[PDB]
Amino acid sequence: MASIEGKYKLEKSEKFDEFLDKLGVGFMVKTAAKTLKPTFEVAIENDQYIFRSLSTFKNTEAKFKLGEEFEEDRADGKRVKTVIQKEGDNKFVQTQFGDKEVKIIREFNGDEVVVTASCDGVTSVRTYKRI
Repeated sequence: MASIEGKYKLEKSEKFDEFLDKLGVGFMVKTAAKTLKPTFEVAIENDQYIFRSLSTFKNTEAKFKLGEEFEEDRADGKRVKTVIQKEGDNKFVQTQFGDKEVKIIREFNGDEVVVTASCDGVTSVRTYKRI
């Protein structure tokens, strides 16, 4: 809980059109990548993690434990695996069934977050602007 909470928006837009093939979205996030429409909020409460998604062609909040693993309907209307685990107290790693098994990594530098997506053979990199 080292102030790892906050609201953060897309601020790079590089290999998104390839990564979004695994995320499950289409043109609606490809056009959101020309701006900062896709955003997330991380709210680390002293019981559970609240993983607010404002990307995925659907803004919505999700609330779960650390290192949990389930498969339920979320985003635009897609049921895929979801497991979110904070590495140490600063890196965050998450896996979803997406199209087969994508792995996203997010590391809290302090003013921004480095994203590292990687699937079967599809890798992405975006810096998220935190505010």
